[PDB]
Amino acid sequence: RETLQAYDYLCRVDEAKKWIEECLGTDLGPTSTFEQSLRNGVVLALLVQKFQPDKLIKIFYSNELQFRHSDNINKFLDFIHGIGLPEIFHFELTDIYEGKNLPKVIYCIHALSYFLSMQDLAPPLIKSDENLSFTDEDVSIIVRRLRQSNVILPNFKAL
Ligand SMILES: [Br-]
Ligand SMILES: [Br-]
Ligand SMILES: [Br-]
Ligand SMILES: [Br-]
Ligand SMILES: [Br-]
Ligand SMILES: [Br-]
Ligand SMILES: [Br-]
Ligand SMILES: [Br-]
Ligand SMILES: [Br-]
Ligand SMILES: [Br-]
Ligand SMILES: [Br-]
Repeated sequence: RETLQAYDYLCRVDEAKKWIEECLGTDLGPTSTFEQSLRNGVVLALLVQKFQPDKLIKIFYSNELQFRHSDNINKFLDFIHGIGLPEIFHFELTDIYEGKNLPKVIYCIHALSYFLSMQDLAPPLIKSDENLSFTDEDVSIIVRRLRQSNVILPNFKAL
């Protein structure tokens, strides 16, 4: 049951990654380290820029994850709120910056994809191939993370 839960969530992360890769037309590295790469808010802010082409979005760049990275995050939060994405799909700064609930970010990304794709404002998220696989090590890492984690995975299935 643990392995499967680990594998499924990795598929959810993979699907959100691919969707963003499609929107931005770029490669975003391994799925196993994708959640952590969003903590600086750059990718998410770049998403705002795409959907707000007439606005000049300010993005803080730095290898070191610091408080000013919050501004990058807030751009994305102001955006999903501005376009009317239901609040139940939103996440808080602490969930991503301090990384207390990264799965909620992935969840937010899926909901946004549907909100936009249903309106033909962006491409639709693509369900993971049935034979998509990850290394046993990557799966175990997620198993370990969920054991020490006291957060409940979001309801992707009800989307
Ligand atoms: Br499995
Ligand atoms: Br799932
Ligand atoms: Br773009
Ligand atoms: Br455009
Ligand atoms: Br801005
Ligand atoms: Br609402
Ligand atoms: Br919606
Ligand atoms: Br598009
Ligand atoms: Br851990
Ligand atoms: Br977690
Ligand atoms: Br699902």
